[PDB]
Amino acid sequence: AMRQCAIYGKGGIGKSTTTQNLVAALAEMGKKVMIVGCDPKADSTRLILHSKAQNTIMEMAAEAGTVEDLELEDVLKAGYGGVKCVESGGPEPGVGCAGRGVITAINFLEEEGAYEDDLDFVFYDVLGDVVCGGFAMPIRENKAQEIYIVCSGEMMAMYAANNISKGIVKYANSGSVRLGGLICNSRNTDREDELIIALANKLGTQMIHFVPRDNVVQRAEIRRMTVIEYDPKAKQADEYRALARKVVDNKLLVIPNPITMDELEELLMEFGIMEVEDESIVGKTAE
Amino acid sequence: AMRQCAIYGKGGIGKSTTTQNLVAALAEMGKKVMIVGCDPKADSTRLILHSKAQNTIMEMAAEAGTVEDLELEDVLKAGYGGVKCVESGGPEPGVGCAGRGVITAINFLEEEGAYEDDLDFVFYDVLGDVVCGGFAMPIRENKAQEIYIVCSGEMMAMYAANNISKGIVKYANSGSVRLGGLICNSRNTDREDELIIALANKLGTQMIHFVPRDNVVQRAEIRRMTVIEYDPKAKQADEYRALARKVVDNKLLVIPNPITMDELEELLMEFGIMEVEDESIVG
Ligand SMILES: Nc1ncnc2c1ncn2[C@@H]1O[C@H](COP(=O)(O)OP(=O)(O)O)[C@@H](O)[C@H]1O
Ligand code: SF4
Ligand SMILES: [Mg+2]
Ligand SMILES: [Mg+2]
Repeated sequence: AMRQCAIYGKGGIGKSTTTQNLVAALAEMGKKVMIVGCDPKADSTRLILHSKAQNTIMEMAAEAGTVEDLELEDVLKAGYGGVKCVESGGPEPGVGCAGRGVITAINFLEEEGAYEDDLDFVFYDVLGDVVCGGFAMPIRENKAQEIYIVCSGEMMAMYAANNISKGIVKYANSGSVRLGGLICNSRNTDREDELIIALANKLGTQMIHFVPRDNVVQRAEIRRMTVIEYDPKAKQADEYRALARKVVDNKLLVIPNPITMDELEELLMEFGIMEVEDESIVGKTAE
Repeated sequence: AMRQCAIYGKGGIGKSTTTQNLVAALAEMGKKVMIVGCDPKADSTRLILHSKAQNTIMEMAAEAGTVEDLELEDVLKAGYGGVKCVESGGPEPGVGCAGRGVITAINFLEEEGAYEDDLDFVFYDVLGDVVCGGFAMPIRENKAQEIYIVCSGEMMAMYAANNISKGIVKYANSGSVRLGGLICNSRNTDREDELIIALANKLGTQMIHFVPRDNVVQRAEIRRMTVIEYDPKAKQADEYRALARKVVDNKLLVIPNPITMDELEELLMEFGIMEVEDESIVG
């Protein structure tokens, strides 16, 4: 029972933060994890291990020349709750695919054999920013089965999810890639709550959890580490833990179901967030 | 002497918009422009067309099964000012790639003689949200000369510019790719004005202009139209008009010179934004 989980989600939402704390519980619980920070953007492995920025496979492969010279012991960095930390690393810019990058990390890791051990989980942290080859990798490759879309009360977030869905679709008909559900993060939005719900439903999944916005977090980060770690007794902690059980316990893995644009348009409209439109279109006060 | 520029940057700043107001000025300004939407995220073409969404090639292609089919018309939509509007087409979700996607467009445009008809400008609607192999193409495949990053006083918007810069480099040595300036799209940040400048310098370029946040913007948007088209007699309308001015000229085409993280951090330190960092790490 070693579960191979990956998150997606656009960025700027909180994607990373969550997945970490979210692990932190998963640890407090009594399981074993290893985050595979596939985010160029975010610091998939930061709160845990406490250093602002870890070394990346690339950057290492970099300075040594090839995965060869990459001795595990350096890439792999022991964290909180014996938590697993390896940063895949972002493509040299202007030049390179993000697929190959990550892939590498995997063929590395499988090869330097990390997946072995005892571990309970494999958390691929990922960019839902744009669903392209590079990203579907762990998908396509089939290296991640259980996928959770970090969602939110936001039109992009919305949008991502959907692509990250067709994402899945293209392949589920192939292997075992499946979607646990979304995870509305709090964005103070009026009716987020329902909104995310509308999706999942529309889609074919649930909304595993919903994350309130509590200063504590912020306060947690600013400190460079988990919220768990900050004040396990803090409310939000139980906030997270929940989701942590929640996931363990998921038995709702599904072959998503992409929606139209249109449809997406309505919901936004309906729950009121993408304001109604008229056949105005002109003149500018000249009418 | 048709120029091949292209705008880049992070999604969610208005790029597509500011990009689009610009393109209009050029028009009010006599210039013959064409614009190639190569962003999956945004409204690249639109506001020239008053269309809910243009039909992308790669999207058009699919229908026939081939592009060899795809009829120019079907693909080149003529918007206000006579702005040749074309939209690349997304990276087919989960399976496929952007570069692969942009390309297709370009060949096809040349191949149908898009690039003739006496042109004054061509804008590439790019997305540096993550500049990888394939958001570089139009670079690497030297079809975009005149680069301008779109920035704004914020953490990843900047982060990216740098990166997006690093792109230009690589193709330094490759030659023919130079970064015009930046354009700060104000986010009401209290030292923005200042900040972006700071980058620019540390970077080694000029922040050509600083797009303000005049609600007269949206009011157009919401009408699927350019500020100009809208109220042309508008504080904003000039502001865009001032940008095309500075742009049909701007002769300082730098080779960038990228900064380090802390350098970066720092700036954000400097303005308070990413103010002081605590040394302690406990609870
Ligand atoms: N095409 C997309 N695919 C997946 N996620 C998307 C997409 N568009 C938006 N989302 C998310 O929204 C953000 C980018 O959109 P945004 O910042 O609004 O765009 P723009 O500059 O065109 O207005 C990213 O975090 C991205 O992941
Ligand atoms: S596969 Fe995707 S991320 Fe990689 S280079 Fe192509 S478009 Fe960019
Ligand atoms: Mg984040
Ligand atoms: Mg925009």
